[PDB]
Amino acid sequence: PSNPTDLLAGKFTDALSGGLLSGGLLGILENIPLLDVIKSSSVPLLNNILDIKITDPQLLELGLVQSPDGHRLYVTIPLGLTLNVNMPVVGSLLQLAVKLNITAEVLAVKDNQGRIHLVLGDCTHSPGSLKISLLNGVTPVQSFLDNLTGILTKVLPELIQGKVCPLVNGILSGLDVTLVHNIAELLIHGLQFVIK
Ligand code: NA
Ligand code: NA
Ligand code: NA
Ligand code: NA
Ligand code: NA
Ligand code: NA
Ligand code: NA
Ligand code: NA
Ligand code: NA
Ligand code: NA
Ligand code: NA
Repeated sequence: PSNPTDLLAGKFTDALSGGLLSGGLLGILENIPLLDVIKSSSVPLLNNILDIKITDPQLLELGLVQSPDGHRLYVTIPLGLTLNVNMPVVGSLLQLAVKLNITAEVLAVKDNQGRIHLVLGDCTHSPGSLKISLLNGVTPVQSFLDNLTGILTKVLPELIQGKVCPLVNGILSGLDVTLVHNIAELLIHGLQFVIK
């Protein structure tokens, strides 16, 4: 397998992605109170929205890049989900496919007792990775309900990142101490291991 550090990236992305699902990521996404965050010239639109249900939450394969000085990792956490908008004037259940990436920077740091840990630094959604598309068959939608997509663009990334970033932090603190130690030693000495 040499060089065995080649495997660390995959192990890290496995443990993190596993941690996310073990920690209830999908249900957490499903239970965001989107229509209430949005409620509490839009009053018409908003008044014609019976409810919103979030279904088919998805975690995609994680991306990982190591910084050029070797001290930091950047994890790309790609998410998908479907918004089910009950809006009767529309004639049908309105479905929106959502995509969003969260970027989490991972750092190594030693504690007051000398123990080394992986910790979350910056954590925030990736500019321009939010995608909201109305599911209408093989024919795309143009200029229908742009206001709804606009409000969603304003609220949805922030809700999602406010749920996902704390979850990532907790997972980091609970990782396998052996994996933590090996990766953190690499990071703290600025040593490259993630293959681009
Ligand atoms: Na090896
Ligand atoms: Na690796
Ligand atoms: Na390597
Ligand atoms: Na894998
Ligand atoms: Na749901
Ligand atoms: Na599902
Ligand atoms: Na750098
Ligand atoms: Na309606
Ligand atoms: Na639809
Ligand atoms: Na951001
Ligand atoms: Na995207």
